[PDB]
Amino acid sequence: YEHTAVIPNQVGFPYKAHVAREGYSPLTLQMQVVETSLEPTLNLEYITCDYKTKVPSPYVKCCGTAECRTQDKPEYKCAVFTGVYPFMWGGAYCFCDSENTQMSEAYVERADVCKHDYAAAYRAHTASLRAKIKVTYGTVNQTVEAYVNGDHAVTLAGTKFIFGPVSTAWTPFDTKIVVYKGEVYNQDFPPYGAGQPGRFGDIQSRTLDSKDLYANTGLKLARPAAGNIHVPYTQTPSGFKTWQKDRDSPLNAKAPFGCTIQTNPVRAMNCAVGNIPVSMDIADSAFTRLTDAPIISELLCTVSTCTHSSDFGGVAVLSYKVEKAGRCDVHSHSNVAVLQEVSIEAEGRSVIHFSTASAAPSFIVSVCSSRATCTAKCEPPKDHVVTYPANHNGITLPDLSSTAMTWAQHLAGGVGLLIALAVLILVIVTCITLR
Amino acid sequence: YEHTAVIPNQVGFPYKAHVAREGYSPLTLQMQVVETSLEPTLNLEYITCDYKTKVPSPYVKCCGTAECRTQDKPEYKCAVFTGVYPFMWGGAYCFCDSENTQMSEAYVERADVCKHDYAAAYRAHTASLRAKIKVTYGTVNQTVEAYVNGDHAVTLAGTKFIFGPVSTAWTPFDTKIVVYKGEVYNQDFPPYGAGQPGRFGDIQSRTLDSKDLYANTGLKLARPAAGNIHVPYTQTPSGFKTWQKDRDSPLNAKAPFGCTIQTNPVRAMNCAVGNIPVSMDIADSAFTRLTDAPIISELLCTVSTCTHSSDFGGVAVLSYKVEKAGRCDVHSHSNVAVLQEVSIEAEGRSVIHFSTASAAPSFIVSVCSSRATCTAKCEPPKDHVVTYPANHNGITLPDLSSTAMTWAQHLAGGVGLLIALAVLILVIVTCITLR
Repeated sequence: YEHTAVIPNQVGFPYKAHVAREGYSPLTLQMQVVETSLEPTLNLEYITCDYKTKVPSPYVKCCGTAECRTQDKPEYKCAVFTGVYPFMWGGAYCFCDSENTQMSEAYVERADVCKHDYAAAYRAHTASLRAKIKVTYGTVNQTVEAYVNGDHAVTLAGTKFIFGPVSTAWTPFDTKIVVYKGEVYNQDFPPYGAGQPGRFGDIQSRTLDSKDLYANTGLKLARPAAGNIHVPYTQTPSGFKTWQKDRDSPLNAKAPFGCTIQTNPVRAMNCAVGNIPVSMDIADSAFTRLTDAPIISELLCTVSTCTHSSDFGGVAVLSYKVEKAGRCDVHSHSNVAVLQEVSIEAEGRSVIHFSTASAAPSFIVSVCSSRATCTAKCEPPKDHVVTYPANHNGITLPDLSSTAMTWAQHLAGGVGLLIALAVLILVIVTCITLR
Repeated sequence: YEHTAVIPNQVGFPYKAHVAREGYSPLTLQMQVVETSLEPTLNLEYITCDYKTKVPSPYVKCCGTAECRTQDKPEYKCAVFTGVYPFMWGGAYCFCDSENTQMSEAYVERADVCKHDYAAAYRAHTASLRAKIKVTYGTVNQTVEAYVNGDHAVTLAGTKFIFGPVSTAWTPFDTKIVVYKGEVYNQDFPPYGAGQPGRFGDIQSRTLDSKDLYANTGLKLARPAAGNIHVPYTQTPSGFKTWQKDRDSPLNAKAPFGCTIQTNPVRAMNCAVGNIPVSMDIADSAFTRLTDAPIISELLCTVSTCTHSSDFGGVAVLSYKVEKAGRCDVHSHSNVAVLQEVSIEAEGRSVIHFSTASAAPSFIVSVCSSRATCTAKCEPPKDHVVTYPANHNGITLPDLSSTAMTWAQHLAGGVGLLIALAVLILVIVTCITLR
């Protein structure tokens, strides 16, 4: 026999549904989710890391001028300076005093710590999500992991579960994210090869091995001092290690629905929005036919205590005449109060717990195939802050017959009444004035 | 100097456009596409292949009953049969005649030819397309491959081409396709684990190595014969090799626009719909200034011959007084007739070819910066079937002054006229009747 239902996506919450086949005793299932991942799809676009310069050992030859040659490496700049007269440690270096010339070169490369430390960019797309559900009934506790796009079945002892696709598939990401060591950000990074100096994305590369760079930090070469040997050097300072101290607040603090992150693969867990549908193919060796089905009649329910509040703070007893021992099943057929236990015991009186966030509930309950009702009046608790949430639907609406709005029909009927003598005493002379 | 244009997406077709800068001579470019791919994005969901059964060697022990054990493998079924008395080759097997018992088991696994022969499912999404364009002008023949999403530049000798994104990005695919060996189909396959026996998708698996199956073919075990040794066996026949003889017509025969397929990666080629935009960054060393620009005046164009038809079947001559030799450029500034050659020669008379699918064209043509007109009357060809297509826009509209509708103004003016004596001869007495 096959069935369909919907369950709310919120961790640690009971929900329950039926089958009522024909002939046989009823059967009540409960469904409860324990985990909910989420996963987008990525494709890399570039990386960045810190860099380092090199100034390899400038060249002097005296009374003979120069010429330097070009060569392939990113951001190579050579220069040529006339009229230099150094003065090294031992004495004066060489004496062809007026006509001396000197060259200089330097370049930029990646540092030695890039293959442990980098900050990469990415791009997002449509995403899929998977859940873990604990389902119990009959004589069996089981749990099951499942994809949520509507194609993946799974086998319990004879039964098939396939899940509805989604309510809606929005995500707490937009199209461009950037990931650096255990938290994800939300930037808008420059495209490629257009990083102006100083800010983020100053050194690019695709997949992190080698051979290709991009570097525009504005190298210029300056004139050396009067009577020394060094190489001067001028540069706007680096762009990576000026980002990781004056940064932002991360995305682990402005996530919308409690949606927590941890990422060697990027995820978003326990994210609590919406409904997930479920459908059911149920086997046949998990019912009871009629032989051990007890017959129960003249059911009468009362109440003794209630609060609102946030847990199982409503108690009720039951009265019934038995004929045979066994085990029946219980349910309340309305959305205003959910019960606690999944199977009452046999002969005598027995109690049931329930919770309801309303002033005056009324519903109909049925331990086995006979039905009954019982209603109550309620009062608020004296507290303000709890540590554990939400064990009711959250519907606080008035009933059709309460102390509160039994006042309502008297006033509306009362105001409905006094026009009624007014309407006809108009008319009773309205005929006679056509004499 | 920068420029923008649009070109029609149809293989083997000429199109041409200008720049007219200032001061310099004009310049005419032509653009022509030779190939057009298309490519969607995929993600695998399951596969299927043929299967095979195994019946490993049933067990007898006599005057001692049985018990078989369960074990983990897909679709394992064991049985137990009482009162069997076999009779093997040599004589009677064993003699504990009344109390004998016998067991049987069998299972299902994948065959030996799955890693050369399978049929997988997939899913489609948004797609991107790339083209190959031959562009020529000046003194240069070149071709260039290019992405069509508006981000990818490309370098000729100094110039930059970037292409407009798309007209629209529909595809000849819907969201679920299934691929088997060189042609793609269009099915609607069951989700996962819900394949009822006999039809497609009877054995599933994700990525094709091992360890996980799904199999529901309805194995049952039957009673062995009276006095033999075999294992009976009953099964609805396989689902894969009942699909590949009674199949469908494939998608290589109902593709919409001539869109042909071949697929180790899935593609769709030469697919002829729509327009693709183009923009232009043009260098400066590919013009002529004025020094070798000849001066041409008193241009006069006539005509001698035309057909409609499907190729270059209109010829015209040109007359002009020269002052210096060289090479000028030609163009017709309307959408009713496209020319053939890209640069006329210098001094004398010269001819130009053109094509036009209309009864009586009129347009304005300009070998260099002076302009002229020439019109003609035409007649249909005597043929019905050609082997090569479409060398005109395809606009067959009437002109503003033809033999055909010079008849039109006389009738409309004639009917416009005879009301005009009627209107005033009304009025001329309409005053005098207010005497």
